Amino acid sequence: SQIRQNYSTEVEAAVNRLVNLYLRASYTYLSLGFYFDRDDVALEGVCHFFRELAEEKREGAERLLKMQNQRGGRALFQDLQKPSQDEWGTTLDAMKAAIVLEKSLNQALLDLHALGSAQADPHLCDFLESHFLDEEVKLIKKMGDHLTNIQRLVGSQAGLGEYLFERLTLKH
Amino acid sequence: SQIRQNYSTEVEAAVNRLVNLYLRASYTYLSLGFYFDRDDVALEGVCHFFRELAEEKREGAERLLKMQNQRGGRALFQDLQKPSQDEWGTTLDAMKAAIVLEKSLNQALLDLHALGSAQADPHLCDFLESHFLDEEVKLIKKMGDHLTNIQRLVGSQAGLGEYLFERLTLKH
Amino acid sequence: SQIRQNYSTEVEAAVNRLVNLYLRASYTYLSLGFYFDRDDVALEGVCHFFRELAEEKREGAERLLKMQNQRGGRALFQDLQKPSQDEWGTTLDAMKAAIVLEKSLNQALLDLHALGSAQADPHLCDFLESHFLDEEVKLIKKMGDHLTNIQRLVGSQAGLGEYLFERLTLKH
Amino acid sequence: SQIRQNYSTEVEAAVNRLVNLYLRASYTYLSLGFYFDRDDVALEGVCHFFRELAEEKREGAERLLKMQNQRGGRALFQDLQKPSQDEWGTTLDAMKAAIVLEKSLNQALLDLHALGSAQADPHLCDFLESHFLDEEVKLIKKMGDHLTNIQRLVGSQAGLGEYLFERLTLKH
Ligand SMILES: [Pd+2]
Ligand SMILES: [Pd+2]
Ligand SMILES: [Pd+2]
Ligand SMILES: [Pd+2]
Ligand SMILES: [Pd+2]
Ligand SMILES: [Pd+2]
Ligand SMILES: [Pd+2]
Ligand SMILES: [Pd+2]
Ligand SMILES: [Pd+2]
Ligand SMILES: [Pd+2]
Ligand SMILES: [Pd+2]
Ligand SMILES: [Pd+2]
Ligand SMILES: [Pd+2]
Ligand SMILES: [Pd+2]
Ligand SMILES: [Pd+2]
Ligand SMILES: [Pd+2]
Ligand SMILES: [Pd+2]
Ligand SMILES: [Pd+2]
Ligand SMILES: [Pd+2]
Ligand SMILES: [Pd+2]
Ligand SMILES: [Pd+2]
Ligand SMILES: [Pd+2]
Ligand SMILES: [Pd+2]
Ligand SMILES: [Pd+2]
Ligand SMILES: [Pd+2]
Ligand SMILES: [Pd+2]
Ligand SMILES: [Pd+2]
Ligand SMILES: [Pd+2]
Ligand SMILES: [Pd+2]
Ligand SMILES: [Pd+2]
Ligand SMILES: [Pd+2]
Ligand SMILES: [Pd+2]
Ligand SMILES: [Pd+2]
Ligand SMILES: [Pd+2]
Repeated sequence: SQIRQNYSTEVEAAVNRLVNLYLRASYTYLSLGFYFDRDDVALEGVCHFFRELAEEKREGAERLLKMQNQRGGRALFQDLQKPSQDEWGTTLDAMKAAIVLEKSLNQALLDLHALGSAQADPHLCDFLESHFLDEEVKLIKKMGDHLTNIQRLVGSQAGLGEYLFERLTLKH
Repeated sequence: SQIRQNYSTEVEAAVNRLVNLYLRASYTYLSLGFYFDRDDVALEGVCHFFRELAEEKREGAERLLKMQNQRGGRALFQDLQKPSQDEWGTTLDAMKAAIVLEKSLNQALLDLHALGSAQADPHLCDFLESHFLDEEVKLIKKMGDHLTNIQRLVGSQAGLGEYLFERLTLKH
Repeated sequence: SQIRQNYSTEVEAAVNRLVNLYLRASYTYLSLGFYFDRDDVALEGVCHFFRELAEEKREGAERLLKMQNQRGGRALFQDLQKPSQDEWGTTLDAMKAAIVLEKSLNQALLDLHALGSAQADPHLCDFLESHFLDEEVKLIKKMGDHLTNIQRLVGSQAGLGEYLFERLTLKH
Repeated sequence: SQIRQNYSTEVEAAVNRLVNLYLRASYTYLSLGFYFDRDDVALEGVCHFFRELAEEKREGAERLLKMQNQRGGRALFQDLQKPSQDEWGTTLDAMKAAIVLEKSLNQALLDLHALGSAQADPHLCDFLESHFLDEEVKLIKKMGDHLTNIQRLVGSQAGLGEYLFERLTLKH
């Protein structure tokens, strides 16, 4: 009703879904974090790497909402799906689930930049690049590096490898 | 399987529900915060009072989970219901919805302390008192005080009252 | 004649017009500022909010010219139209005239980014995004917020509302 | 004979036994500490983690006695049973014996809070909660976490695992 200019309804709706994907990502990381803090799991380095993660993904969603408000859009919130798992297995399984997760957020950012361009919205561009696409590429680089390291501490000594990985790379 | 001692399954389950109630409260406050930041609402003092709120309720849920982990319990997460409203009306409506909200969290804390006592769990007691019941009583006091003030800037000059309330009590 | 590379004549000309639109905006804000400093208007908070404004819009035009020089373009200056009004009415009227003004600058920035893309000029992109489109979106957000507040101090007590708005939001 | 008020003889006696259980725990940890300092055992990280332990359990017993004096009770001391073992085996065996030990102290604290409530002694409550039950829950969490880690450095490489555990988690 007042400051909205060159901010289409389809972008608005896609921004709304992206906030939902970020908060769900936040929620996943929170679950991942408390899982590795369990007394029969107990890997503190892995718990805080995920905490953290949950914060980043939560700041992602906040940065989006505020942007949405800046353009005269309207935040609409939906239910947050619970994380896809209750137990997360080993640091390896967990780090796979995170990369799957960040890859899908990256894809959603790309699907939305492709919408920005097709909607003559050069400023969204721009906001997504300067603020999201970059972090996302670095992060996925960092997780891939971790995965490569866990995978090399592979076999036949799974317990020792996780212990050392968590002691020597994750802690903190 | 290891450190769990005098931590019943019913307490575990009730702790799980309480984390869910706290995160839903967090989510509500996030919605409330971005609502008052809209360009056709624009009350910054009210937006940050809610931000804040969302943090506190999120720290509440974290303090519970960590406790749950300390006792050898197991965090179980469920879907988070979206906030009960998409638009929150005036500062008055919003501050009513918050008190309704904090009252129901307080009741859930009480229902759980009544379970702690009936489950011979003197330590939960204790954790809930030293950490939750108190904040909750102060907070509800602070909101009631606000409500009494908004209600006195009542009629016939609604716009002026909200402006002054937000300038003189809420900002910041 | 020397460093110019991938800088079309149509972009040059549009950059020239945009500098003119920015300086005219500067001039408008200068008039707005001295108006509210008149002894029969006398609202100091509103005078310096506009001063300020005039500076920003003047830095906008300078940033454009220097860019134009960097690309080997040639600054061409035209007459500056006097502001559209000699008296600016109330803070409300004035804040409407400013938003109309900043909206039209934003549109001109967009018309020029659409030209940058259609002229295979990825660097202008880029310069406009990193430096102009963003400030413009924040600013229009800030003015819209003001307008919403003035409009809520609406009726029947116009004098009191402006006084309080200027005391409690604009000052300084 | 003077300040004693609402402090039953059965509580007095149970407090006396609890001091004895704490000092015996202190004594156990002292033995555990000097065992791992033996030249054919030689694990310094494990020796100081137990020293420490012995101090905490000794401060536990002191905090109880002083409380007992505050209420007008009378400290009665009994013989201290020697620790249940002369050699403590591996860090794993030792960390099992400690958890068994702290669990039984926790149970005794609970048996005594159940006595406090059944003796209309709201202040003991209270003293046990604010000062003992909590430390005990954290500590058992910390030991369980250790055990889970030792158990994962399990097989077939017992020597390496203890060395690394002691180097990377216990030291110091
Ligand atoms: Pd609007
Ligand atoms: Pd943790
Ligand atoms: Pd950490
Ligand atoms: Pd952690
Ligand atoms: Pd941490
Ligand atoms: Pd933006
Ligand atoms: Pd882009
Ligand atoms: Pd671009
Ligand atoms: Pd860290
Ligand atoms: Pd367990
Ligand atoms: Pd805000
Ligand atoms: Pd604030
Ligand atoms: Pd705010
Ligand atoms: Pd704020
Ligand atoms: Pd606890
Ligand atoms: Pd209690
Ligand atoms: Pd109590
Ligand atoms: Pd604040
Ligand atoms: Pd040249
Ligand atoms: Pd002035
Ligand atoms: Pd000023
Ligand atoms: Pd001024
Ligand atoms: Pd000034
Ligand atoms: Pd440039
Ligand atoms: Pd661009
Ligand atoms: Pd200023
Ligand atoms: Pd006495
Ligand atoms: Pd030693
Ligand atoms: Pd040590
Ligand atoms: Pd030592
Ligand atoms: Pd030492
Ligand atoms: Pd006492
Ligand atoms: Pd108690
Ligand atoms: Pd130490």
